[PDB]
Amino acid sequence: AQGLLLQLLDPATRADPYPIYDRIRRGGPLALPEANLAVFSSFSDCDDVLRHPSSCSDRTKSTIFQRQLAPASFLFLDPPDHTRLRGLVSKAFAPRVIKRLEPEITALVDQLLDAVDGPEFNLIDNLAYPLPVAVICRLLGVPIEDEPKFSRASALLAAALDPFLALTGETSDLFDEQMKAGMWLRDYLRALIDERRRTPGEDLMSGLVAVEESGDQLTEDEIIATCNLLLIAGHETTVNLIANAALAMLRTPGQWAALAADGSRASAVIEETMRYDPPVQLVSRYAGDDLTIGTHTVPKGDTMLLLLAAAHRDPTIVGAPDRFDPDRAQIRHLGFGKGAHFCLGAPLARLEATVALPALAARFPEARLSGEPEYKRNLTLRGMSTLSIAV
Ligand code: HEM
Ligand SMILES: CCCCCCCCCCCC
Ligand SMILES: [K+]
Ligand code: NA
Repeated sequence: AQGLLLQLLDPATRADPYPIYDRIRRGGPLALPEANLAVFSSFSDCDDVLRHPSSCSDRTKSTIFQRQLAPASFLFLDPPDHTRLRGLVSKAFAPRVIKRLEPEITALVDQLLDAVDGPEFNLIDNLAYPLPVAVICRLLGVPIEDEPKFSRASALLAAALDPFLALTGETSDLFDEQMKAGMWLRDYLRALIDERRRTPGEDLMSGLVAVEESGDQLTEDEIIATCNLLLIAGHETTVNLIANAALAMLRTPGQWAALAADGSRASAVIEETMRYDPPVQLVSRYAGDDLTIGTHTVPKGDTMLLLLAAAHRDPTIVGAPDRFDPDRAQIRHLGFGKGAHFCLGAPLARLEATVALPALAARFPEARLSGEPEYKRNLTLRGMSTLSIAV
């Protein structure tokens, strides 16, 4: 029960957490009020929490956080601040604006594929990781030559999304390092923001400074928090959509060959990967008031963990849920969330993967998995450090 949750955090289960997720879902919703916790795993319950007007994303409303104690980016804020801050960047991430990036993405993918040397290569280092990094750095106005340092700080803050406090009552062993990385990143971005008051940029950071300096809609601290969020999302997400999709195709009869032969399968491959092997495995909410999900009540202040990975494999929603099937009639997932905090990066992530995947398959139609992949320790933003492909 609580043993199953700790098995999820155990690194030994990272390569295949799905038996555990499925077992938890079969058992039903987990009400653990003595741990100030509730764990939802059905599609219905996760959907309901994401939409519930009393579900909060601000940690200040959390009993666990208030006890641990004894601005955050808008991912972790509620209205009105969430509404205002998301509103300020949503146009920048709209499909119409993101579509303009297709030539840059295509040139990057081609360059990266050109540089691949056989007979074996790590998809992570050679493609899945560097593509999204180049794009987000350009978008935000962060110099690509500073990437070595972003990468390490970014990796640490991605890891910080693991629900150690909720599941174990203690902070991560990485806590001190993560605070240091957070401070470094804020200071770093502050300096980039300050130079944009002197030299005109053509990037999102500059656009945000223009608004901040014109009125009361935005503070410098908020620009820092927003850009930090965007930079990290750009480093720590799409990489896993690409790599998880590659892995699922390599493991599933005919799938790599089918995409190599027909790039139009890319969209279905991507959405079925979001369902079957989600880059973001779980999200957290806090009950802003006593609330009901299905027949279960969650006390005000308790953490609600939503195991999206389990929800995507709910047999009441999808047939053969544990099969990777890009040809299935209905692909339904919550891999980009739902409602107020729905992923702002979804058009960009989709575009990045839509260009990358069919190009990869077409370039190496005879590709096979070489050995078994190695996983990072991360639970929430779960991904491979090594995915070896023999060409
Ligand atoms: C496949 C890649 C991605 C996945 C799977 C993913 C997943 C998610 C999920 C599940 C959420 C909702 C979290 C919640 O409800 O608490 C979210 C929110 C968010 N995502 Fe993504 N994301 C991806 C790529 C990106 C990219 C590339 C960016 C931009 C660089 C981005 C920017 C954001 C932002 C700003 C939010 C917060 C939205 C809000 O709070 O209003 N994402 N994402
Ligand atoms: C500051 C960390 C932001 C990285 C999150 C990227 C978007 C994915 C949402 C994950 C929510 C648990
Ligand atoms: K201001
Ligand atoms: Na908006």
